[PDB]
Amino acid sequence: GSSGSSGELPSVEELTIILPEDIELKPLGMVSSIIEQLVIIESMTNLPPVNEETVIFKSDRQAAGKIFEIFGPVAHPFYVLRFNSSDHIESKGIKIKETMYFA
Repeated sequence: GSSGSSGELPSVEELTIILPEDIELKPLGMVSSIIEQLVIIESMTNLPPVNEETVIFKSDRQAAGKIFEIFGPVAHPFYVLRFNSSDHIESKGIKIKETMYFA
């Protein structure tokens, strides 16, 4: 395939990536809160040095989205998820008390 266009969009690009059974999904944390549009995910521990560009995969091995923003301490920080709106989340199945993972 290929891609080459000159025109960005306001809404985030539905990040849909399925992870195979060869990757090890580690528990990044769990949805602690939700932003008007974005989602807040609280970490736990033993979290690797991942940057925003880092994509967060769901429990069903589905790229929920890339880190929209990170805040908090260095041991118990919180990662945010980008989403067009509340709905965008409901669909993904993300919600409070939901443990996420990364690749």
